[PDB]
Amino acid sequence: ERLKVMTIFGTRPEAIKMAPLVLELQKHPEKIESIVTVTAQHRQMLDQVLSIFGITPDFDLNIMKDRQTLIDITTRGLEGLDKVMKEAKPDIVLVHGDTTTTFIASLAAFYNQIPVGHVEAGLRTWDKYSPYPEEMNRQLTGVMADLHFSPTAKSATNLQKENKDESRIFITGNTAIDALKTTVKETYSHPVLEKLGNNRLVLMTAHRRENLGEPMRNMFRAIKRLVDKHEDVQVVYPVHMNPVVRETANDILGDYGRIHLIEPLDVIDFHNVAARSYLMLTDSGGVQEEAPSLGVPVLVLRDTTERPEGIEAGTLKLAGTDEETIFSLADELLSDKEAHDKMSKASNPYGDGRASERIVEAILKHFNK
Amino acid sequence: ERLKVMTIFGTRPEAIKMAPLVLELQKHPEKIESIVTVTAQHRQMLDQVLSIFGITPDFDLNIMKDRQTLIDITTRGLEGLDKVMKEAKPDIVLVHGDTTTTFIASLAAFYNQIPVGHVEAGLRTWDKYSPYPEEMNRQLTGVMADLHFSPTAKSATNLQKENKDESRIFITGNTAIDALKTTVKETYSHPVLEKLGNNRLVLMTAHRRENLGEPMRNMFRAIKRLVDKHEDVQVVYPVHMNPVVRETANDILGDYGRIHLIEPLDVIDFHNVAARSYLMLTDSGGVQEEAPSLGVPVLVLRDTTERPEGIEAGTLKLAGTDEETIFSLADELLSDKEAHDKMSKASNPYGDGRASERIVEAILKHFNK
Ligand SMILES: CNS(=O)(=O)c1cnn(-c2ccccc2)c1C
Ligand SMILES: CNS(=O)(=O)c1cnn(-c2ccccc2)c1C
Repeated sequence: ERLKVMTIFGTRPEAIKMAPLVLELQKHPEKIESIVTVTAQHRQMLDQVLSIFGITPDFDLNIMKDRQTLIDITTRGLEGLDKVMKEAKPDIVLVHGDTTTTFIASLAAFYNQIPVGHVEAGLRTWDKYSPYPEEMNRQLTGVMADLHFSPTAKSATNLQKENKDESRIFITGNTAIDALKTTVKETYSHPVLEKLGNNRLVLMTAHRRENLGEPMRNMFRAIKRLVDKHEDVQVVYPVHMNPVVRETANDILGDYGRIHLIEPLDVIDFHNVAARSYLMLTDSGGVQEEAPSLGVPVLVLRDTTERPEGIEAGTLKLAGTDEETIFSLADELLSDKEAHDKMSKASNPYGDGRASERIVEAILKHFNK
Repeated sequence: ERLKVMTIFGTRPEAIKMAPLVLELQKHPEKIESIVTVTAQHRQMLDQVLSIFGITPDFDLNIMKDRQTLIDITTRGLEGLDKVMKEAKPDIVLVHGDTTTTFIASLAAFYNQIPVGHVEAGLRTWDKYSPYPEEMNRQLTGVMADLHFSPTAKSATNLQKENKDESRIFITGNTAIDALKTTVKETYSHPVLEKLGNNRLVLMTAHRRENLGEPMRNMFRAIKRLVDKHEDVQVVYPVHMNPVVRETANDILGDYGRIHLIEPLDVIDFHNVAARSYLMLTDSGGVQEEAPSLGVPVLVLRDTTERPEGIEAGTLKLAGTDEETIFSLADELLSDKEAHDKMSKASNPYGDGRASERIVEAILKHFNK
């Protein structure tokens, strides 16, 4: 008699994070009945991802979060998920991250005396109101969880500090990394990629509120100096621009066709483009965790990092927001094939692409299957 | 402009445990606006206890429990508690113990950024299905609470180990002890006491489910021998009759006129009868923590205890479930005034009647009032 594992997809960014885990569950059809519940409001991108991974949802709930109060989401989500669990009778419910839906998915499981496995567990701020409600959500979910799937030792330590049972805490790595063997296809085309030759690609992303104004100008001025010094380098900046910010770009960069400002990429095209990049400049937390597993050095357009383990492993370097520092560090890595290759080969500490395997193994052990 | 302090009374037993806190809040009318919110379905006795304490609720919600599901109580409760907290806008909400109402009151407060003071905090079995849902409710309430008022070091230590802010963890004692200053009258009449006259009362309490079978039969054989060896003793067992008991009773206890099986007592009657008791035989945690403040030696009808502090202080002794140890220990206390008086004058480690004082002092300091 098969172990019934229900996986919740509660938000769009969970598609990439939970689809690899479902794919791994679907590799044990003899021991495991994989049941997929989607509750996310926005479906186009998620549905795109589930299809790439050959996943068909067993339950679709519409839980609205457009101008909706926590109270309404909490009560209507609790009802909705409780019904799904009374019907499908899972042996375990797997929930991701710090969302209100993960909290109520766990509470509904508890209210049916069904075990919960918490994917991406142990992130702590220790500030109940920052973020709000996310910190409290991950604590609430933490007390209800039977199994904790921590992406890093620090997250596992946080959970140990709360006197959680060590035998129920697993350092798995980050499941998003696991997606890459599915999403990244050797036979992949993009306009931006055609324009690039055997030319070295610098992929740059900045979307942080704090990088508006001078920091963007410093970035653009640094990029100008880089493409002038390195003639075999093209730069890709997928962002959407205000006209006046466009004029600023054009004024600094000119129109010499080796810097491509393009519209923001979907996750799939991003993965595939990042995978063919020589260097990355980012202010994104997630790129810091993911892009190194593609063998891409990551320079972080910030003064401080919330990813200390990437720094330590040498997968990441801080570039700050000063023109000089951004130019200095990018130039080092584009000049010295040795120092690029080094960061390119450093092991990603946020995982090795087997987080889903470790989660499934931990579940089978726990249930004596 | 006064600190607005909302105390929640979600159930009839909480009445006794929270009324003294309210009395204490009402002694600071310059600094504190005491708001009392009652959410229980059954109010008769709650109102009785409220009346004795001189407390008038400000808010009355009817959260129906009888034949209601966890989900229904959870959604309706959360809606009604949110509404009342937007209506009153208190600076802090006080909640007791491990009820579902405490949990949802804490969530409603969190969803309005209102601080939670958790009365009777830190009790742990670490088994999420025993008791269900009480263990998880107090764990859930615990992550959401700003101030924790633990009856004992043991419960305070459980919170410390969960990495709670030591500055928010207070060992206050048990507020139920506080209640006795008010509920126990110098003079009191009740059938039990009329029929007692100048006889020594042994007062027995036993849950019927956990003492079902050989235990109760053993307690019956033992109390029978007690009255056989002591002509001046009456045994009173408040129990909800069922021809099971009747047959068990009449079979062992007989009709010699000094063992009375009576209908369960309301808390005020109980306190006032226990306050006139020579000895208590009990399996009640509350009786273990409260009765000793009345100077009553307490024998615990259990082979195992989760209240070791009372054992060590000398206010409690483990009597077991077997006839011979129950008899032997009660017989002793009835046959040796010294042994009785020793247990009777032993200091109650669960509190000194000033728990409410300590709770209010903590609130005031926390708000720098
Ligand atoms: C939406 N703009 S974009 O084209 O720069 C893009 C697409 N996916 N990502 C991304 C990939 C992994 C982790 C976090 C984020 C970015 C930064
Ligand atoms: C319901 N049966 S009864 O009459 O023996 C009774 C009344 N109040 N109590 C009681 C008193 C304090 C703490 C806990 C429980 C009992 C055990």
